[PDB]
Amino acid sequence: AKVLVLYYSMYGHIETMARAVAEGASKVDGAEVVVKRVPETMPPQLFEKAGGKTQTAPVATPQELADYDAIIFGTPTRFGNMSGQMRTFLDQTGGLWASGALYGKLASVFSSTGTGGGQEQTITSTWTTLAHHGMVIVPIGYAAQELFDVSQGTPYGATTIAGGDGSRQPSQEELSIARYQGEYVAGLAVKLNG
Amino acid sequence: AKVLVLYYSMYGHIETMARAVAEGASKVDGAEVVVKRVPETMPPQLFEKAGGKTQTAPVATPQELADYDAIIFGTPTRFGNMSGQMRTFLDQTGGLWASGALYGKLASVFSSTGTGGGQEQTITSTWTTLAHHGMVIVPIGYAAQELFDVSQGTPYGATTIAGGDGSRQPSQEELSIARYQGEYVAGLAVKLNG
Amino acid sequence: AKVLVLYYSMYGHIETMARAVAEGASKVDGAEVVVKRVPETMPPQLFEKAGGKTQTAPVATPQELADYDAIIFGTPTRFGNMSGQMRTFLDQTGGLWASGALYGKLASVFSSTGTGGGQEQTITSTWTTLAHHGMVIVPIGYAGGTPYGATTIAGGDGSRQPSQEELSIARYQGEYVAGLAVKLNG
Amino acid sequence: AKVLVLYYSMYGHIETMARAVAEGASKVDGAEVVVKRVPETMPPQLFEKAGGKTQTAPVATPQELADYDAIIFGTPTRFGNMSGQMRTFLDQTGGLWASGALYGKLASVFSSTGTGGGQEQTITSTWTTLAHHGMVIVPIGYAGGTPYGATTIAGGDGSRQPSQEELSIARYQGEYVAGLAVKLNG
Ligand SMILES: Cc1cc2nc3c(=O)[nH]c(=O)nc-3n(C[C@H](O)[C@H](O)[C@H](O)COP(=O)(O)O)c2cc1C
Ligand SMILES: Cc1cc2nc3c(=O)[nH]c(=O)nc-3n(C[C@H](O)[C@H](O)[C@H](O)COP(=O)(O)O)c2cc1C
Ligand SMILES: Cc1cc2nc3c(=O)[nH]c(=O)nc-3n(C[C@H](O)[C@H](O)[C@H](O)COP(=O)(O)O)c2cc1C
Ligand SMILES: Cc1cc2nc3c(=O)[nH]c(=O)nc-3n(C[C@H](O)[C@H](O)[C@H](O)COP(=O)(O)O)c2cc1C
Ligand SMILES: O=C1C=CC(=O)C=C1
Ligand SMILES: O=C1C=CC(=O)C=C1
Ligand SMILES: O=C1C=CC(=O)C=C1
Ligand SMILES: O=C1C=CC(=O)C=C1
Repeated sequence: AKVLVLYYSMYGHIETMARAVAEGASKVDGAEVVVKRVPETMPPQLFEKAGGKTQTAPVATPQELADYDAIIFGTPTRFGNMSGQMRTFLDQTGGLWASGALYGKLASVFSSTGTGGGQEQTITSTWTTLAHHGMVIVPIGYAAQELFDVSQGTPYGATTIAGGDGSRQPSQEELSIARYQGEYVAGLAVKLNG
Repeated sequence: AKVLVLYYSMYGHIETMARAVAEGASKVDGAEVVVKRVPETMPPQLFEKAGGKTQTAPVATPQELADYDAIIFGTPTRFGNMSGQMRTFLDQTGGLWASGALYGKLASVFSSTGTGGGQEQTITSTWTTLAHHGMVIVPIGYAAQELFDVSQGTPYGATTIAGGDGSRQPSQEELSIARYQGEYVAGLAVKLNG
Repeated sequence: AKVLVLYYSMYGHIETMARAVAEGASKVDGAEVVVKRVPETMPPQLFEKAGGKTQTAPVATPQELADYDAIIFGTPTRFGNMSGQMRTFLDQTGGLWASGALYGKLASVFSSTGTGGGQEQTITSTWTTLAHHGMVIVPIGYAGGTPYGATTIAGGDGSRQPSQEELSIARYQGEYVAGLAVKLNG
Repeated sequence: AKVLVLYYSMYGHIETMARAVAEGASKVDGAEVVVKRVPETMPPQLFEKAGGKTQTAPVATPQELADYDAIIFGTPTRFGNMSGQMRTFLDQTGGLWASGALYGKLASVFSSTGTGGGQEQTITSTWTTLAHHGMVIVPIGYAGGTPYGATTIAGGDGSRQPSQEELSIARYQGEYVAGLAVKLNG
């Protein structure tokens, strides 16, 4: 089964989370995992002025989403919605919609916030779009503690706190939940698709 | 795989929908389908005064939800939320929550409204609760037309219009979508659980 | 202007928050504030088995909601929705709905939760209902903190009591809503 | 009171609705109404390839939103969210957010959709953002019809134009919001 971790990050928090999701997914024998980012929509001059972080991941096209059995979407919280960059990218999936290209495929979502507020709304409003595509939506609930690789309130998807100033980095507790999410979704993908 | 169609109905619209969901689910070889209702919370005197409809389905207990591989929830729209009866029943699932009893099981939702407004919100706010339980959420999207048994804008779950006066009954077009939802969810249940 | 603080509480957390909301609203000249609860739907036997804290505020009827200029609704988070008790109560407001009785009145929401998340969804899914009644919805913005409404964290075991800061935010919500009610209604 | 009707439209449906909203708002004595659009983010080449209807209303800056007493936001339904263009625009209001510039101002939302559903989710997920800014949210209630805000059905092929009834509801939304803006701000 093929698993895509598709993300947008301005300052690297979601990028670090994406790498954790991919790490967990890679634990599943038979899962082929790929990490890509959506295009930055800001001119590079403005992105650099704003202290945006450069990233090694390849840029996804909308059309290539059709190639995967599961897609795990990562976005920062922007006033309780997904980012404009992710929204703009998803608005380019009308062709896939019309052909049924994503119907029945697995989808799951992770996020990041400065100070917590809005994270739930970001995830559930992303689910809405995934449902228009007919995707099967995978929340994380509160999984059995022994399934997390770090011993230790986010049932919709993994999250991390960036701090009011953006300077906080994901903790190992937060990354462990992201790794669980990837492993769990990839396992489902293999169970459904081989 | 065992599939529960669990519903609340005051005037029979959701009951008719539930029967359609169950009919579709029953098409799947290997799916064992059962239909139950949540308890009425109104005293019978008031229910009868209000013109409520008597129903043959057995009354579910909260604990028995643990016995199923998939649960398809039906509720009328009450100001854009599930009914009080369904909410009250789900509030009795704390024990299941604590034990992980519903984690990873399939869930899907159908509804009914008088005049359309609120149906989307009813379904997505029901999804929230299912996600706290760790259930895998199955929207219906816009499925391939040849999969509906009646040739013919509801991607979250099947719906029906009861009319402002409650006198409209589900059309065959609406029931066909409910039947598709049951068949689709039961197929997934068998693919995951045998 | 008349302000109703209308709440459901099983273990007392929302009850404590409701008192704070009312205190804040009472700081506003011209605001007449009343605190009521929705009925418990559980038989007392089952409420007591569950370790409930018996509520003694006056019980509101669904119909009296029409008498207020602003209503501030309190509910615990129950798997990211309002409680069944609050939902059952609101399901009895169909008569008001039909008559337009709450149309244009102010509404605002506060909640309580354990440490599991869901509070944001509880508040926003409560807003949906208020909108069907045509109520004007008042979030708190950036005045487990959300801009949607005041919250308190009760702890996984329910033993935490609202913090000083959480009660201050609840007081602010009452004061702010009551002020808007007076600006609109005198 | 100053009322901004701020919209995004690709094929003209929200543009037509915005004109109606503005007409309604303009019926209110003391309301000063302005209609602006958010920038198109697509290069014109791609907008034209997609059959877009070139928009000519003045383009709003994110910062000028602070100048209004009420803002009525229009966006097409894009898989149950606002459009990427409206989202990109709102993502540029962080400077206002930090300064509290929109706090307490009135907000209301209208939308357009094909026949697929999602309009309710578009409106309510737009409300979330408005709440982060501390805006007071105005649904229309029972004054593809929703109590959340005016809508129009564009058809599966986009060829339907707003109906007379849909434009009447849009006018009502503008009139109602503008009236509340004048009651609050003169
Ligand atoms: C326009 C804008 C809106 C924001 N809205 C929120 C918010 O609603 N809640 C929050 O806690 N943080 C908010 N933030 C902080 C971002 O979520 C934070 O920068 C992001 O999670 C960092 O992830 P990244 O490094 O992957 O870009 C916002 C930031 C911006 C620029
Ligand atoms: C308290 C209450 C609230 C309602 N809210 C809505 C609503 O938000 N939207 C709507 O279109 N119909 C609404 N209705 C109509 C119900 O959805 C309708 O009675 C129901 O779908 C019938 O299903 P049933 O026969 O299975 O009970 C409401 C009815 C009641 C009693
Ligand atoms: C049925 C049920 C569901 C609950 N769901 C959640 C939840 O989704 N998230 C959460 O953090 N706490 C949850 N809780 C814990 C309650 O929110 C907490 O006990 C409640 O806020 C107490 O408020 P009260 O003392 O006013 O009743 C739940 C509790 C019950 C009984
Ligand atoms: C990316 C995209 C997603 C869409 N999603 C939906 C949808 O979820 N439901 C719907 O009924 N129509 C949907 N539509 C159709 C639009 O809502 C319709 O073309 C739009 O309302 C037109 O408004 P405008 O003319 O102002 O651009 C979508 C269109 C596009 C381009
Ligand atoms: O979903 C939840 C249920 C109960 C609780 O305490 C926390 C979260
Ligand atoms: O919001 C609504 C309430 C009741 C009804 O019948 C239709 C809509
Ligand atoms: O989800 C949808 C996408 C496009 C459209 O036209 C209708 C619905
Ligand atoms: O709503 C919010 C916006 C920005 C931020 O940094 C934190 C919260």
